[PDB]
Amino acid sequence: GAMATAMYLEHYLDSIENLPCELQRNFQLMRELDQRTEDKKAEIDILAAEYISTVKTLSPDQRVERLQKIQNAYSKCKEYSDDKVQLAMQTYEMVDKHIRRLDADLA
Amino acid sequence: GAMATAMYLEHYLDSIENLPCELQRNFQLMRELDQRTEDKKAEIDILAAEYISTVKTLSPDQRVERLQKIQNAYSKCKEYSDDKVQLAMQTYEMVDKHIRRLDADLA
Repeated sequence: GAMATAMYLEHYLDSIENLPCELQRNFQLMRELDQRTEDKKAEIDILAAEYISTVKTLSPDQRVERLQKIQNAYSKCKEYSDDKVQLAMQTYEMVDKHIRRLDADLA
Repeated sequence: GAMATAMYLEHYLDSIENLPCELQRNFQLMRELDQRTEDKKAEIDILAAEYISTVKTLSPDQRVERLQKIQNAYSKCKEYSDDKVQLAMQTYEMVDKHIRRLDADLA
């Protein structure tokens, strides 16, 4: 999990350049994936606000068109959030499988 | 008003994973139709750009062939845009009825 991952990163301070590539990639991917999510959450807040401020003057066709953008964003945001959970699992399993070799078996 | 709009829009967005199939169909038809439109808009942008960059070297007959090809895309793009408006108005009625059931059960 997260404690083990922290202890793992904190142990590789001695050779951060020699930290596994598979992990360097998964940590960089989660950072990116979180930025995409927060950007979608923000887009959703803006789109929602904009809908609320103008809904009286929007015709049925143009309300639906605005609702597509928010739906599409709201689903892509859920898609990222779900992808983050599955990636965070794999990474914690990758770390626990690493520790079992490094520290439990002792190489 | 605005509070109610925010309320109905949340309830709506918290029900995207499970909408009536009539809506799932119509939103996917719009996703398709929108993709055709954006593809035409892009084709039009390219054809227009191409015309502008080469018009000096094009003969009158060639200039017309290029412009005629732009009219065909520009009209097909309008044809899609018009179909989207009709499909969206039909979907607003679906969205409205769904929200009414949704909120009636939640109440």
